[PDB]
Amino acid sequence: TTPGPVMLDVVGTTLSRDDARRLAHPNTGGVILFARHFQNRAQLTALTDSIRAVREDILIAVDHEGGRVQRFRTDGFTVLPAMRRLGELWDRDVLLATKVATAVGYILAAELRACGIDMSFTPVLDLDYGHSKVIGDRAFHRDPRVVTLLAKSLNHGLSLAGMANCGKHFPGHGFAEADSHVALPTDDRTLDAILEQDVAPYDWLGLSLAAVIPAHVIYTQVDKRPAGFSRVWLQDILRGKLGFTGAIFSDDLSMEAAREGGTLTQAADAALAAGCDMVLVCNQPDAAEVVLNGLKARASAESVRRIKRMRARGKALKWDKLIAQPEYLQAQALLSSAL
Ligand SMILES: *[C@H]1[C@H](O)[C@H](CO)[C@@H](O)[C@H](O)[C@H]1NC(=O)C(F)(F)F
Repeated sequence: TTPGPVMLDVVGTTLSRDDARRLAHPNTGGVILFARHFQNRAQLTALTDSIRAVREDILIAVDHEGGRVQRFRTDGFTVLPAMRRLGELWDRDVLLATKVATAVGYILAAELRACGIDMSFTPVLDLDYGHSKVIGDRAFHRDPRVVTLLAKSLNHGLSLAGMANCGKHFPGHGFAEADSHVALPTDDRTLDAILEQDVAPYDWLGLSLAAVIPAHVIYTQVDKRPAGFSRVWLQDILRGKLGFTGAIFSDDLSMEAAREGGTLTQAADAALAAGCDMVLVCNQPDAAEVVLNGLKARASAESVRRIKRMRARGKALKWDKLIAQPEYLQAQALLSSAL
């Protein structure tokens, strides 16, 4: 069986019969985990094992950015700094910042893989204009060059553990004022202005960028549709001008900014038609199940290639081996001293 276009979540800390039904649906391709799915490492590993036992080709992801966005913070998961902290270190010591960024990525990826997780939805590539509270300290730096090189260093650390990455929120959530969870933000700058700064990290990263999540933001001078529903942003700019061939995941369609003029299913259809390879439906699995069964048919072969390439690569150390690894311990000691 092959991955479908829908990433959803499960109801609890252990899999239910309803979960298993959804996980077996052809249009399911991923599971995203949140804090409520975590009690301890043993429980989490059993949960991810049981998910893959139902759907071997499934992709399991989580929001592990660090700082204010890190679902698992206890039972041995290292509480990671906010990415803004690495930009502040950069302003004191550029090279040391790149070294610490890689150490963060390696800790981040290695701990998640020890619990059977494929990937984290990181790094944030939004620029730290100071305008966006929802991003806030989740952004690395104000300078797109600095964001690029810090994010690349982080992604290198993730790769060291075989983990991919996913930049967000394309083409940039840093300039708009509002929070797309609860409102519909807007960005009234020109296309060229947006491309010169906010999009430059996506272009400069090249092959070091594995995937993208678009923002639920309306860039009124470029397209009236939010970026995640915009063929202009996802195909004309990201796939065309930038030549990007990695996976595109929609930001959560349950968010207020994603409610356009109809149902969740129609929003999913629109995101996929616009250029998303996967759509996320979070915090309402029964509503996700309606999307699974109502999704309009579409060409998916090119999408499936990209989705499978987001699976973690190679073997992963289990916790009992990782806790003793010199490289893991070196990275832990660097984080404690440099910050
Ligand atoms: C939308 C979704 O919540 C996904 C998956 O949970 C996040 O990775 C993503 O960061 C998020 N969007 C935002 O936080 C923001 F900034 F766009 F509002």
